[PDB]
Amino acid sequence: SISEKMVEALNRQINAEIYSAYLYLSMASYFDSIGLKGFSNWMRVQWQEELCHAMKMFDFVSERGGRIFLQDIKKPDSEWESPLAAFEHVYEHEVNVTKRIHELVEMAMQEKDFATYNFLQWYVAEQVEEEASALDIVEKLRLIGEDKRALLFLDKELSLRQF
Amino acid sequence: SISEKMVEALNRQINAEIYSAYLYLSMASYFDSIGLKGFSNWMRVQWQEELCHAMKMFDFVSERGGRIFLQDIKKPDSEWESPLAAFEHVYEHEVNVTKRIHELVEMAMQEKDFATYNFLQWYVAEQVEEEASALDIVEKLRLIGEDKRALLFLDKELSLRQF
Amino acid sequence: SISEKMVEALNRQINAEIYSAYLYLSMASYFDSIGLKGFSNWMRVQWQEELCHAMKMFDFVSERGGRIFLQDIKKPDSEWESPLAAFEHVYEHEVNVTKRIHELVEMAMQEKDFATYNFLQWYVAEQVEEEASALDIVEKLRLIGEDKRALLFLDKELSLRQF
Amino acid sequence: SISEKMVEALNRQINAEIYSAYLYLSMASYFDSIGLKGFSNWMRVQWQEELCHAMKMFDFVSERGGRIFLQDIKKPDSEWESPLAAFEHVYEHEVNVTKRIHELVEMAMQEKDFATYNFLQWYVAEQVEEEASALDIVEKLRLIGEDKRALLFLDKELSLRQF
Amino acid sequence: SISEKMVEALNRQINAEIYSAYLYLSMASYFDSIGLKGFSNWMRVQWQEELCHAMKMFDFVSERGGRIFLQDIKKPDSEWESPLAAFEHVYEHEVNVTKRIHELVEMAMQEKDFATYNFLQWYVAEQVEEEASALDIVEKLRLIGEDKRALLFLDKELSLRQFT
Amino acid sequence: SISEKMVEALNRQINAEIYSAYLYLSMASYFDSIGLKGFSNWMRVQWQEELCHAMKMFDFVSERGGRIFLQDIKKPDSEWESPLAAFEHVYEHEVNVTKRIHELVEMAMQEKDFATYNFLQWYVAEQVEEEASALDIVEKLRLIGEDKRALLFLDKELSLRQF
Ligand SMILES: [Mg+2]
Repeated sequence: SISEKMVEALNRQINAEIYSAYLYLSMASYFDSIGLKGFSNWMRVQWQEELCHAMKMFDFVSERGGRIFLQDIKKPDSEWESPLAAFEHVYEHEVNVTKRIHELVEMAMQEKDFATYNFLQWYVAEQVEEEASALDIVEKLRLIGEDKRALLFLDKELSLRQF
Repeated sequence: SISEKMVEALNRQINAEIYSAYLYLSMASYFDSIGLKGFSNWMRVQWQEELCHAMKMFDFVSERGGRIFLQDIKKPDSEWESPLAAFEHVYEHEVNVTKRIHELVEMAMQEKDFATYNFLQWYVAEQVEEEASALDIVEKLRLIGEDKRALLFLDKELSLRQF
Repeated sequence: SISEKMVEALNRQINAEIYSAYLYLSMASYFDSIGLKGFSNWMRVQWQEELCHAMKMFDFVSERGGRIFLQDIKKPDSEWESPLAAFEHVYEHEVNVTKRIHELVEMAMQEKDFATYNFLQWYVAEQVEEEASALDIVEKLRLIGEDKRALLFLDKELSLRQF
Repeated sequence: SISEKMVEALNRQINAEIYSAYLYLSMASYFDSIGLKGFSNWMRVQWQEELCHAMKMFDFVSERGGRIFLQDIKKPDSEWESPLAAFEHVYEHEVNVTKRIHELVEMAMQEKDFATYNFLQWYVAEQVEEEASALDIVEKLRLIGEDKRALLFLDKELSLRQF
Repeated sequence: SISEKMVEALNRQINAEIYSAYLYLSMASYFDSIGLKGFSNWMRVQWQEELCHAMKMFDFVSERGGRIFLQDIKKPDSEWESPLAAFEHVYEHEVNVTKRIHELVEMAMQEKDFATYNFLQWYVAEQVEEEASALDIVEKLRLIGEDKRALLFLDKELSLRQFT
Repeated sequence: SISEKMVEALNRQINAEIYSAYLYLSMASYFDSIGLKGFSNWMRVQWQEELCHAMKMFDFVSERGGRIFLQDIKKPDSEWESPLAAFEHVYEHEVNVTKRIHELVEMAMQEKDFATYNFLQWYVAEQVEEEASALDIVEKLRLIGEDKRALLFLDKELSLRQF
């Protein structure tokens, strides 16, 4: 019953959400390279959490009787200017994923692929948090600015991120 | 004491109530194909419920004495143009069943078969809900229309109905 | 993945399974007429049980993307020579169903439709138990023969079946 | 509000229920003598039930204003050929008492004493079970016939009746 | 389905049942003003109960596909001579109300509206208990006479009624 | 003690509280006649509550010895434009009755009838919640407006109210 088109559309978003994780992981290697262990953890946990959103979506596609192919994965950025510049790339990148989702939500309703539509809600519900929690840090990394005292303070705060 | 005409007239309503149930069963399959689980549930429970009407009357005919001969069952309509359409066909059908019963009611008067009269008062009452519950669900769909979000909101509501 | 060949073959099983139920309901009447209240009970439980064997399949097919259409149900044989002749029709009918199932399972391997193979193993098991639950009682009714009392004893046993 | 024609016709039905009670009580005596405890149990129970049916009407008459007088009660039969014949008298009398009620149902329709008509539907819906239980047993005693071992099985199954 | 003539005829009985409530509420106020709390309570319970009968019927109309329209309610009697005259009024009011329903029970049969006939059979029973309750009290207020210590006994006996 | 003027002014509030209840009931009929079962609930609950605001005061006047004369009640509005207009009429109406309480409260200060001034403080706190709960709704139906989906979402929410 699921459409040929939809399975294709979804297959790009599985293979995109895997790219998200591979990116954040690179950011962990960057935050590992400038001594920030909490930021490393936050990303290390982000890398895991994104992986599971693709796997939730992988499973769904297999449940509805669609076949999942996996295409190659691009080289993520290995370098940034500073912590603030990394989180500006995060915020921007999740906002692009936010719209990439809203498109599937539209495709699902145009086809009346209801089962899919309800399933995607979880990602419409999720992204609000990923956007807002990115921005919360982006605003703060500006407000803190060049002071290292407060940067290491926020470093420890993000070390306690789990799941 | 129970007349031969009654036993014939009833065996037809037992038979009719089973089709009334089978008809609801197919709508379930319909609503599954167009992805509406709660609309299907409603049907599932309705199929079950009408099947108990048939048994109620099955046992009455046996207790009263009459012998129950079962006729073959016709193939129900399997497709409808929209959910709205579907339920309009349901209302009409139960209004039709309301007629057949009100008839049997007068046939119990005009034979002076009081036992049967009183038995059938349940179905006189019962049908007041079947009409009303099905019309409420029609009205709603007309009021909703092609806003498919408002369709799902009601799909969930009908997902709750329980036996 | 489910091939159309299976979705057809299964819909036939469903429709045959529902006829199974409708047949015992007819026997429950028969056993109602001649006044064997446990024998009728036994049937009313098998009507119900066989009924749910059909909804198990219904949910599977629907859960797997196939489209379920409900065909016409044939009138059942409604009179038998005796309790023994009744129960010999049950045995031979269930021997026809047992065999009808093993033809599906073979198909399910040919289609390498493993999902359906495993789903059908429950129907294999449950036919061993209906074949032998029938033969326990066919044999007993012969052994009992025309002894009125034994019959009434066996009746009282059969009235304790609940599901 | 109640009429004197209606009050009068009721007191005979009360009377008539109490005789039904005495009659049955007299059967319990008979079934005692020929050495059947289970038919004595069945009778002693029906004795208590018929007796309660009258009181239900007694309280209704006293609730309606009317004054209840009690008349002398006839000697009930004391002897019967067989347990078979001793149930065929019960069928015939509970057939006559149903009839007796249906009259009282008609009386109320003419006088537009909807209060009484509406009260009597208990008895219309009750008397079904009274004719059926009676017939169900009547039919079984023909099937058994001269098998005393089966008579004592049926005897036992009628020993479990309560309240 | 449901006739126009019924939908108008039932909206009367709603109002009529709502008036039966307002009456019985104003009979409490009276008993209140002469110090009887048991008699007051009985009416306070009844006030709800007939209001309960009203909302039962309001629902049946709305269910059957009819529009309900609520008229203005008449000012009820405020005073009586005694307890006995109060409860002779209650017995006489319910008997008129009971006939008012037999009218609907017949009018239903006429329009072959078996769904209504059925629904109304509950009131036909119910009103049997209204008339018997009131007449049970009326006969008790006669036999008592002016025995104001019998009066206060019977007062307490009616303060054990409860609505549920 | 209680004054003649204070007892006159409370019969007015007892009789105005009832008209409020009768008004809310007639709004439950309006919301029923356009299919909104959650809104009808909300009005029925209100109908009941306001009636208990009356009886609370009905029992205070009787407790202080003063009499209760019950006048006739005006026919309330039957029809409205929309759900928004139906709740704009409610909000204006409860703000009339509030000001009306605020005049009585004064009447209690003026005359040094503190046992009443006290009693009424309960209405002074209540009307805040009567006005606020109405105003929170009035604002929502403007924001919603013609989106039938969100009309039905708000409808469902109201269906849960209970006292
Ligand atoms: Mg993401």
